Amino acid sequence: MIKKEGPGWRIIFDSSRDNFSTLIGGETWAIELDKSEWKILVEVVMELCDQYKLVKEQLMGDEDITLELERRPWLAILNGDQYGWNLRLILSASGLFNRGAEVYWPRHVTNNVVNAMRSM
Amino acid sequence: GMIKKEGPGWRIIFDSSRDNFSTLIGGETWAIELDKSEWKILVEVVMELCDQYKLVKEQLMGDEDITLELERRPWLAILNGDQYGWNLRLILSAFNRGAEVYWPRHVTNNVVNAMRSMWD
Ligand SMILES: [Cl-]
Repeated sequence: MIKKEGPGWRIIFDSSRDNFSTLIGGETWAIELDKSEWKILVEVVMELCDQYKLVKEQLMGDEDITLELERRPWLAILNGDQYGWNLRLILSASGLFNRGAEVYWPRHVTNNVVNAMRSM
Repeated sequence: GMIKKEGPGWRIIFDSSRDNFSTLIGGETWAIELDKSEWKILVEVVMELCDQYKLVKEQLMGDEDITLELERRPWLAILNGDQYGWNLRLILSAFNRGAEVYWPRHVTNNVVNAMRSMWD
């Protein structure tokens, strides 16, 4: 199909699926997403990561930062320091099939995930 | 209202105000919401695997392991263990959103105990 992956993460797109055509995964979880959800997720994550990369330049030592960005149906929560960041994602439920979910990628793995998203 | 049970590495939550996705199951890095039909089957599948493992477990010597897989749509569950414990991989098929989740050794026993006692 169309697959990008590495230690602790994966992104898979399957065009034969008329609805849940994208899969995102971490080390112990994976969830399917519809085209709308996927589009908004990439937008949110790219913005939050861009915000983090710019602001991390003023962090002294092991000073931490927490950033959140919400764009329905997603709430993205970033926690990091000048050396890395983790990301918790809360997907609010919608309609009959779009169950809610909460997922998380740890420090360092996040950079690999956003690079994959960015290329897609 | 809400009934929640939680411990290191897991949680289960029932929210009586939700019309559809009224149950949440969680691991350390993930959570997914479930509808009542999915919850009922999940518990029956896990209880069936857990009981079978408990029997097999008394013939397991040293490092001897067992793998038990059970599919009862929409769930496919895979139990891997030895005489000291077991982990559990769950695949939830999509046409509700698909997902895959995992609980490690020792955590599984607590999850099972919570499943068995949700209403006491
Ligand atoms: Cl609902």
